[PDB]
Amino acid sequence: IPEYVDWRQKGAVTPVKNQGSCGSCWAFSAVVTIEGIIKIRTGNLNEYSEQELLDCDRRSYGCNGGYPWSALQLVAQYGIHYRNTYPYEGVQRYCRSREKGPYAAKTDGVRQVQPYNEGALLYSIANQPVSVVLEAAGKDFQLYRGGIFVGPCGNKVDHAVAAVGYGPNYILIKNSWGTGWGENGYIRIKRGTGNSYGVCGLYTSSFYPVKN
Repeated sequence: IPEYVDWRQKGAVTPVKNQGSCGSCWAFSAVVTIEGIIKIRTGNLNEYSEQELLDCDRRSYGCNGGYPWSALQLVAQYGIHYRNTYPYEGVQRYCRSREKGPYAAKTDGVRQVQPYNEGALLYSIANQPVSVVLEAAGKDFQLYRGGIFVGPCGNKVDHAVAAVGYGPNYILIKNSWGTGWGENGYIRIKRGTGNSYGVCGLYTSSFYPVKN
């Protein structure tokens, strides 16, 4: 794999969104890995409804938390709608997935990269934008302005974001806290420290969709 990966360059990443006051990070995170994998296969960059996953993921907890994997599992068993077809409302309603017609897209499965392994994660990212989790409940992470983030950080992962690339000293991550946070909505956390958990527990639970 190259020394530099940035799925944006390849036009596989949609603008940075703001989840507002919802614990729907897991949703935003999953939706990103979907918009990218679809771009890689189709060649068309589309935005998909995170609201759909927010309302319909029964294994998650709507705006009170959730899991990117179960959300991706829901897109491999049914599919997902366009974002404009199921606009984000920063709140959890009832699943309105049958009031919008067929799914704009669908995947064929979900896989979990080997946890606690920087290489394995890096390998996956090199192939497609990957969903990952980290510890965000920290003044340091919270107030991040730019540059390679090193912490201080804990491995008490409580936030789901999307890894859309990497460099020799970091991993490019797309957050869902609006473009006002970090580097225009993005953050580059440092890699290659020897810590299994990875800075902020970034190597704890990584998933990605499988599309043919």
